[PDB]
Amino acid sequence: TSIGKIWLTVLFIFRIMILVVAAKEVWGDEQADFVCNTLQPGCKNVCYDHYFPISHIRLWALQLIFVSTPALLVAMHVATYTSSIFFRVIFEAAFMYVFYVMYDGFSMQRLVKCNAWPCPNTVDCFVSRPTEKTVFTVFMIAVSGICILLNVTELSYLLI
Amino acid sequence: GKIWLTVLFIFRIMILVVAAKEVWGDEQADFVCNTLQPGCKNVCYDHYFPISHIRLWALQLIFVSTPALLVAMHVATYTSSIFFRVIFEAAFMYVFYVMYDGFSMQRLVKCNAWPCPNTVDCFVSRPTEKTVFTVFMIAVSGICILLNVTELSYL
Amino acid sequence: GKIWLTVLFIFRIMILVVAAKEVWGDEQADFVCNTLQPGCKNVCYDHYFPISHIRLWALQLIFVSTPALLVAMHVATYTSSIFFRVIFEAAFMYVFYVMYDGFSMQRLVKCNAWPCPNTVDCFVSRPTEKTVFTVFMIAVSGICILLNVTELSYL
Amino acid sequence: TSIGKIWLTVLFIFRIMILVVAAKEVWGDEQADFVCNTLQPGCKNVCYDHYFPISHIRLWALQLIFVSTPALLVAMHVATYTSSIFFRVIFEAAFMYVFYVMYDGFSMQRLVKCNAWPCPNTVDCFVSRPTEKTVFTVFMIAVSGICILLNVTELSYLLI
Amino acid sequence: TSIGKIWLTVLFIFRIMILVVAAKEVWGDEQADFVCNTLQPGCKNVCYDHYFPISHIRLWALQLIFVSTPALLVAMHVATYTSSIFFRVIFEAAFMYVFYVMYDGFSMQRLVKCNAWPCPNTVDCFVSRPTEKTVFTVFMIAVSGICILLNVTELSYLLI
Amino acid sequence: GKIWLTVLFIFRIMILVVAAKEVWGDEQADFVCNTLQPGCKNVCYDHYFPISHIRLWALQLIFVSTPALLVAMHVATYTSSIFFRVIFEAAFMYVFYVMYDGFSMQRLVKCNAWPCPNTVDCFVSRPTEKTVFTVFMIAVSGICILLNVTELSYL
Amino acid sequence: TSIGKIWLTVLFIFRIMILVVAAKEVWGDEQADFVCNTLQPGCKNVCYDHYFPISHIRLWALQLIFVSTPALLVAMHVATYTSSIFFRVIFEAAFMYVFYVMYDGFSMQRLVKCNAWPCPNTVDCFVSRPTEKTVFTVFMIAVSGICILLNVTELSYLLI
Amino acid sequence: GKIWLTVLFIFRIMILVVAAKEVWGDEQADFVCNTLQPGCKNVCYDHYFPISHIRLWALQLIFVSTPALLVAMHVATYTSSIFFRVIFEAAFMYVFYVMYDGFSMQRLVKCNAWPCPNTVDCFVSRPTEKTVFTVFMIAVSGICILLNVTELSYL
Amino acid sequence: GKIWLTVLFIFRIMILVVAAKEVWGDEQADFVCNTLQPGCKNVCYDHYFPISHIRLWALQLIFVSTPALLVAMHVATYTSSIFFRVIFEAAFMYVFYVMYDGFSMQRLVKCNAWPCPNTVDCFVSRPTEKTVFTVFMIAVSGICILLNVTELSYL
Amino acid sequence: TSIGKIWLTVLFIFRIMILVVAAKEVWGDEQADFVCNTLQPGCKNVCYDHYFPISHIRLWALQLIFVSTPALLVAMHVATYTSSIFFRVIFEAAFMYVFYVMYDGFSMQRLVKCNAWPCPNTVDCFVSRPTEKTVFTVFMIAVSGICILLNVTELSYLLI
Amino acid sequence: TSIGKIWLTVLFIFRIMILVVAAKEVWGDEQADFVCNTLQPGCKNVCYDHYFPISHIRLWALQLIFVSTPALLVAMHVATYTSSIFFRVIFEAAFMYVFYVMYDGFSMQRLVKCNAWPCPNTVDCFVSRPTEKTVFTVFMIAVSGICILLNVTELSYLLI
Amino acid sequence: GKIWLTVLFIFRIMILVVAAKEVWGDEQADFVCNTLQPGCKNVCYDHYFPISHIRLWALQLIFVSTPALLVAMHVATYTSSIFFRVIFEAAFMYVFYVMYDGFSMQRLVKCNAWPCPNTVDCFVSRPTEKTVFTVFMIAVSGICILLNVTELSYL
Repeated sequence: TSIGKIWLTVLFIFRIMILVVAAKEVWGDEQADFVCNTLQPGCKNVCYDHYFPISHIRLWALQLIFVSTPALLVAMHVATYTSSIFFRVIFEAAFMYVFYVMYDGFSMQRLVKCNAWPCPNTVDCFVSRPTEKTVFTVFMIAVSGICILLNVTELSYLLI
Repeated sequence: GKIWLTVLFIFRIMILVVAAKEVWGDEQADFVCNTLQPGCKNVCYDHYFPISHIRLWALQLIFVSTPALLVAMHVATYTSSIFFRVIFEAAFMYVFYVMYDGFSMQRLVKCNAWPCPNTVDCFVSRPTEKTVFTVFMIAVSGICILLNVTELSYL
Repeated sequence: GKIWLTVLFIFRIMILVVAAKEVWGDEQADFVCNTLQPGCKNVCYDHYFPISHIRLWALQLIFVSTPALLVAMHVATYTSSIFFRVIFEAAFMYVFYVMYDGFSMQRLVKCNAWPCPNTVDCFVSRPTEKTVFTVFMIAVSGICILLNVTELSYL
Repeated sequence: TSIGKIWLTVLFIFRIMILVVAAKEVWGDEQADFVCNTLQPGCKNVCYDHYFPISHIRLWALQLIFVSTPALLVAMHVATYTSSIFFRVIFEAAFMYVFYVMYDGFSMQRLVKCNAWPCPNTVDCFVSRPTEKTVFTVFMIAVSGICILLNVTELSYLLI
Repeated sequence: TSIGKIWLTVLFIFRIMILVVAAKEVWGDEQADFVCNTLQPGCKNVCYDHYFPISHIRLWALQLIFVSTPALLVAMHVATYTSSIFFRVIFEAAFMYVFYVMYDGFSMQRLVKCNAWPCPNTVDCFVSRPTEKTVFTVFMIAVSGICILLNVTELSYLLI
Repeated sequence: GKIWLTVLFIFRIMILVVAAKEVWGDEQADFVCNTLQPGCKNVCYDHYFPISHIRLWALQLIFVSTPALLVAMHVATYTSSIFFRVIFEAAFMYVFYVMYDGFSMQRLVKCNAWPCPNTVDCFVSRPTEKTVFTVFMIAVSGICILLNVTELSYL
Repeated sequence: TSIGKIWLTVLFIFRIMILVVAAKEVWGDEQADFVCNTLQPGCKNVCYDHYFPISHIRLWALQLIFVSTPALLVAMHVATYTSSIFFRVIFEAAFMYVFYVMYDGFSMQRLVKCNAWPCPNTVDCFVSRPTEKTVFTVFMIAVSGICILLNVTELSYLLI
Repeated sequence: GKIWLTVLFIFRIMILVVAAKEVWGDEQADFVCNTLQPGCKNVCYDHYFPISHIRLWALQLIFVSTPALLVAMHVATYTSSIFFRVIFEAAFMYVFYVMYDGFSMQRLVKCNAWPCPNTVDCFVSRPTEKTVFTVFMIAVSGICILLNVTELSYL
Repeated sequence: GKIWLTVLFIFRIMILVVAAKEVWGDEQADFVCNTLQPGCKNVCYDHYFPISHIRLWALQLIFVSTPALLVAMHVATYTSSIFFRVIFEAAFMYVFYVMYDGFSMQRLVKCNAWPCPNTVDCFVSRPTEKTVFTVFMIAVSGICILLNVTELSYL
Repeated sequence: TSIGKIWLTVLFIFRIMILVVAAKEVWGDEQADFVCNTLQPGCKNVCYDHYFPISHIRLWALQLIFVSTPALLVAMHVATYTSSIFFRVIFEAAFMYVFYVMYDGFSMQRLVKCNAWPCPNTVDCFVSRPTEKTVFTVFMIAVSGICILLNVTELSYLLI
Repeated sequence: TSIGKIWLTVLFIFRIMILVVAAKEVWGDEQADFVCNTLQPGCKNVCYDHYFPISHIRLWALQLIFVSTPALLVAMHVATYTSSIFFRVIFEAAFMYVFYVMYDGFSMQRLVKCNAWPCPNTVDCFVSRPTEKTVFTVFMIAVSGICILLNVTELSYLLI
Repeated sequence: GKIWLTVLFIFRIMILVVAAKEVWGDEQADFVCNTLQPGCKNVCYDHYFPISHIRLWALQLIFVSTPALLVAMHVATYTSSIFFRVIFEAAFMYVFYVMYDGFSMQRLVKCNAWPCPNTVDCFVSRPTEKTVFTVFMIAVSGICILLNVTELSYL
């Protein structure tokens, strides 16, 4: 109802700044910060790929990428608007579906045990600092849920 | 009033920058756990430093720069935006004092986390600075509260 | 038509940035050769990763942003600039598929290079992502081809 | 006498650029460049905190921060001027007092011997490259002394 | 013939972007990525200085530096033009002469054997990733050859 | 005259940038002292490299870009600003030649500092480049002197 | 039948010399020669104690000790003879019972996987050279079986 | 009686030899203290293993083979030599049980000695054997006591 | 005949002693497997050196000094003791040649055992000697066979 | 009084066996078992030479050597007897004097702090297992004191 | 001339004791004491086998072995004498021939440079303490030369 | 006279045994060269310790127990055997003093051998003892000379 387009940009910018702080001074290169109790070359890297196929940061990076493309299409069409919202919804929903099916959040595995091939046996791989992630997520998740609801609202109003 | 808020805002930003980049840095790497047991250190971190000071304060400025944007958007709630700007800035203090029990920085913590074979001496690096920079980043918050309380109450 | 080209162009740029900076990174350092023989790893790199994906795609965008500049210069050849913009973007795909035999990222390669005393297990790091980001950076190319084929043929 | 406000900005910018070169390609992360002849976890970090409580760079960072706040207050008052100078003096004096009482400059301890608790005994901790600091300081000190005198001058003239 | 001044700037920008990607995500700090089969302090550094006196990146950096100075002189003379080209040619030719006499390209030694003084004997020093250099070069060379020919062309036309 | 000064000024800036960032770098870390005695290397640095070339030249450009700012300030002394601009640029040469005894870069120095148990071989890294870049950064200074001498004398 | 007392001493001496070669130039300090794929202090020692409570060598040492005591008692009684045999049998039988119930021979675990407390997880501990043990055993076992049968024979004859 | 004493004497000697040479060995080296603090291990030894079992038993056989030599010397006190031979052999048991609190061998001890930064896990090696060999070397002592008590009392 | 048997017997003993103590030694420790994978080396031992030469020959002299003791016992079968003394000494040769495929000592073996990540170069130490000492310890056996064949056949 | 010559040989043999067990399975190569909290080549060796100039074992070795020479002289004179005792006393007294002035026993420094030249500073050197030495000593000392008194007794009786 | 059989046994025993001291407290396990400036598994072992095929100690061990067999044969023949000398000569001559052709003595390579296959290149392998070998040899050589001459003398006298 | 020779002979033997086995030991391993250059230490040994004291004295007793055997052989030259027994025992002193410049043991030597990059501090271990044991093993020699001089001269 016209207020929506405000809170969308507010939460958009907010989620962006959070995504920056996350990627920069938290996640970080996590891996390196991924301590595998072992001595078997590739055990750590493979356990990481196994339990962190697509890191949270780059999922969210892609989330904002794809879910800022239709809103850019409209800007070109001017100088389909409802369609760009529909997209802006299902994408932001998709990146959430893949998230929950992958990491089974919102928690953040404190400790993982990997039995990958290089690894001689089941070894204790430690995640690094994961309260300060389980969280950021939360925010990056909640913000997405709201950003859904507002877009669904506008979409529904425009079908009236 | 409105002047000193923006002054201390920019001031706290600059302080926060210097803190994050030079003082704190990647505190972890700069964290020395007397042991040899993979993950004792990292866990003893997430225990004694769940959310680092820098990433609390980043969030502080974020959430406490959000209401001030809503007013600039309505101009195609001000008093409400202040109310928010207060309770957030208060909350980010509450979580701070309940968590770290400041304003002092623990020079040394002893961790008996599960990975750790036993109680081990984990050293923090450069706690004196870190304290100073909290002291500033806290005092500034207290003041920013007060000025918003007088502005809000006056109106 | 012209719109979706620029959209997917900027899109592929952003994808390429995230890839180069966060995903790939300095892949090498993040490359773990089960051995202890100086240069076994590096050689086994230049064998199985002659030109990294990032520095192919950097060149892709370069060469496939060159014809589009000639037209802006003539304005003190357009159809020819498209023709180029196609065959380059096709070439950078040909070299890709002939080289790495994608679209999948080899999880593990076994190198018997000269420095290596024998066949040794060299592990690649994080191939799943890397695959995903290729899949996007390839699909985008296929589309960018098609749209230029319809635009070129139409004219 | 109107020439003062020029040389203030000149020396201000000069000290800034010097502060950059200092922090970036000299001091650096000093610590790391702080070689403690030992093998006792935390001996180096504690000796460092003991003998470098607030590093020179961040003292000076704070110096320019606080001593560019009143000069910003006036810019807001326009769109008290003498008061902003008084502040601009006593602060720049304060950051000098704390400096001399802390590091007893202008020299720069080439070598320090630390008997902190973690350290088993008195150990030789080495500072890293300290001619190329003892100096920069000098400059960052002298510039401050001048920047005092010019502000005291203006302040005194304005009391006439 | 007026088209020249276009393709010069095109190839100039192109070579620049290539020089960036080269220096940043390829060459890199090569050295570090220079594996000397040894254990003798300074053997690697000296073999490097011996076989890579002036790295390719900084040769090319200097190439663009010197070969963008006359074209800047003219911009000052306006607010000698043929002379600035003559320079722009012989310099770009010089940086090629030094290149071929130094590295005997366009190839890129995959492996070098160094018998420098620190080194106890002839040791196998490995260059790091050199298909992905032998190349970039190629480009940075070919572009230079073309950028010569176009400038020689303009120069010759202006002598008519 | 005034033209070639600014040309060579910007030129020397670019040279200085490349030197500081790529050639010199953190020279220290790139400094290999044949020993095992904590602080032998660092001291042998501050002995044979008191003020690195990069941080002399940074200061050179600073002090020799200061007088040229005073004139832009007076415009709400020019000849005096030149005189300064000469004697500084001369001084930064004097300290250079008296200190390092250039223009050559010492390939290898032998340090018998106190931490060092004895005379030890400390290797410098990549002295040939470093020499070249001094040669340019020195020649440029000599020229910048001459042009200011002719401009100053002419007036 | 009088020939027995010969072959007893023959096989006794034979088993002794074999026990020497075993303990000296085979078993050895086995442990040290017990490679636990790990890095967790005490994992190897505990896995060893778990899977080699009483090493083979010292079982056999004790075997010959106890099973040369009655045959010494008789030598004192002279300067009960059947009783000393009965003992000499049941002991040599006992040291075999404990052997088979402990190591489930005659094989010799080439590789053992230990999940002891110090060990972070199930880790691959390697036994060292175990064809050249599985064997010696065999001999030290077979010899015992024969040394039983001969003593049982004499014992039975003397009950007639 | 006199027979079984010499039998069990020679027996306990052989047992003691095997213990000292193969089982115990240089126990220390075979002692694994979860730490990295020079002397934590050694001190935690002298605390939990003041006098090793082998060097108690060596002394046991020494002192309990001394009276039996005096009688062979008088023959150029026998009952007195037995009395001694009893009280010594009893004493070497008393010190054993009061010290180690056997007959079991402590599989694992946790030491908080001064050198140690904290309580650390020190592992003993091969305690099961060591127990067995004590069990024999103790039982033998108990018997050697009894037989001397019956011989002494009988007389 | 009987003389030269005892001569060559004592001779082969001395040779065997020097071999076991100085030449072979603890061959293992003196065994250098180009790898870093716990147990690759040990397994590659038990594969390529199931029963070391020293502990075959120890057994050779044992079993081939057993029949010669039975005759000294019967004297409170001689021809039978020779027959045994032959077939044993023949057997210990058969197992040798079928196992190691001598008389040469493999300078270098390449092991792809399970622990090993791949085929790795395991070096043997000092194979030339070891060969020589086999050559003697084998030739001696061949002769000791022949003399017993002539003595046995003659009778 | 004739009983003396018995208890001398008894205590002589006793002290010998104790000296064996000491040197073999206790002292050992002590050094190696001498843990100097440092990383400075020669600090440990020099601190050892400083605080253990002549190890206890070799003092006692020499003690028995010299104090079994006169008792051997008499055996040659037969195939001066009082003189050989006088020697046998003053020597055994000498080796005790040097002992007490050197190690200030009977205790055994658990921990020593060495500031020798190689050592950068006062460092904590740890002695290895010293209850099980402080002791043996005791015995090797007491036995000497008795062996004195018995020889002094005989000597005095023979002066009557 | 009857004096020969004395000096033979004298020099025999002398050479034996020298051979003991050599093998025990000099040569030693030399290898270990064989420092190859490298880091390439097997380079040291192969260079050793290359330049020390049969170590000096075991050549000499074999020398005394073979050259004490005929002198034992005669002892059996009694309870051919000239033949046993002839052997005793040619053998002791043989072990000298193999020695000089192998090690080209009497010197003792202080330093050897090995280019074996495992070794990446020509590497500096250091022999350990070789004055104190070049020597012992000398003695073990000279003694052999004399022990030849005396046996040749006796042999010649017995051919008269 | 003849008595005290054999006394001091056996005495010097026992001293030599204790020296070789416990004091000196494998001196090398117990030799600490402040460096990291393969073979600097070993060479600096053979320079400052060509023939170790133990292996000089072993030879001393050998050569100075050889003449005393010739006399026992002639008994199926005595004065000549003494003369030899003197000049040898004198020679083994001459080589000692000319070589090591005793009687003191060099606590510390500084080696600039070829392998060594420079002059490096090589520490000797336990020189005080070693001195003492030389002092005895030398004094004994001086006496053994004197007694043979009086015996030889008297005759």
